[PDB]
Amino acid sequence: ATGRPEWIWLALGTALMGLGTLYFLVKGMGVSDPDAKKFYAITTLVPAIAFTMYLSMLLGYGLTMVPFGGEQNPIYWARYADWLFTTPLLLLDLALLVDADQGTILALVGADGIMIGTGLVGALTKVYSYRFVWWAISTAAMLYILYVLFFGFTSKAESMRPEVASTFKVLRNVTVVLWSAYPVVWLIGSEGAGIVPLNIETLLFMVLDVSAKVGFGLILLRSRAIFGEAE
Ligand SMILES: CCCCCCCC/C=C/CCCCCCCC(=O)OC[C@H](O)CO
Ligand SMILES: CCCCCCCC/C=C\CCCCCCCC(=O)OC[C@H](O)CO
Ligand SMILES: CCCCCCCC/C=C\CCCCCCCC(=O)OC[C@H](O)CO
Ligand SMILES: CCCCCCCC/C=C\CCCCCCCC(=O)OC[C@H](O)CO
Ligand SMILES: *C/C=C(C)/C=C/C=C(C)/C=C/C1=C(C)CCCC1(C)C
Repeated sequence: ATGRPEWIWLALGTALMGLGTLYFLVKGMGVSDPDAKKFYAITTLVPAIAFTMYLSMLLGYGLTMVPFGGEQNPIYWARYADWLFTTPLLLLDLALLVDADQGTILALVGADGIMIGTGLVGALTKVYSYRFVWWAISTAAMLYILYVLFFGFTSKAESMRPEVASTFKVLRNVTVVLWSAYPVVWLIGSEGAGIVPLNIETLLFMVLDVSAKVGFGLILLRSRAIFGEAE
């Protein structure tokens, strides 16, 4: 399984996701506040899922070959199985922080499923030019999510506890910057135009994934915003 040069970044990603999961798991022991328990559960599950899918890519299970451009291209399909479940969970963390209404949560999770689903279809599409049609639709769904996080959540966070408002603003900014890089890496990497080779593309996704999941979680789980206001 070491014949693929990208294996070193899959192994590092597996290890870092695993260590993140164990740290959040141990840190969440003894927490009794029901509000904080919700945030620990959502946030510990995110790196646990990513751990299993990085492991499946490392061992070669989460990889398939897709013919396009007259070549058999290696496509790591396990990323989308990871993102299908972990990106909604991350948006739930943000939505619960600001006490978002139920209709807005459904809009966000539904647009997020369309984003990952069409990205998977584009990844597996065999007609080269059609791959970028799905990329554009997926990116439109992303822009909807980013809009809601700015012109819907930021307006309500400012009317809540100051620790909640400040923590949301930081996590919102982290999320908007990190998530926007994903469509760019896909477009210039092996799934799209093929300008960057697969080993470098895999390194880039690994840095983004660990930052968006473990880095995100470290900021959230250290704030007092996840506990209820109590004496
Ligand atoms: C938190 C502290 C850790 C900070 C870590 C942040 C670093 C992120 C790195 C990124 C991209 C690296 C890209 C390396 C590109 C090498 C490609 C290359 O030069 O190949 C030459 C080619 O053969 C002829 O052009
Ligand atoms: C080397 C280590 C590899 C990485 C570890 C293997 C991960 C796969 C195993 C297990 C699922 C464990 C539980 C995952 C669910 C955690 C949810 C949680 O902790 O919630 C706390 C909440 O407060 C309670 O009500
Ligand atoms: C709050 C919601 C919590 C949700 C928790 C769910 C976490 C599931 C994790 C992992 C395994 C993913 C396995 C995906 C199975 C794919 C198998 C498959 O279809 O392979 C086809 C063929 O055999 C080969 O190409
Ligand atoms: C819209 C309301 C919310 C506002 C939130 C602000 C965040 C905006 C950021 C990004 C979108 C992603 C852009 C990806 C498009 C890159 C395509 C490109 O320019 O590639 C050119 C060429 O192919 C290569 O040299
Ligand atoms: C845990 C990993 C995270 C937060 C992954 C985020 C992934 C995305 C925001 C993916 C976006 C994509 C597009 C908008 C278009 C091209 C295909 C995708 C799926 C990479």
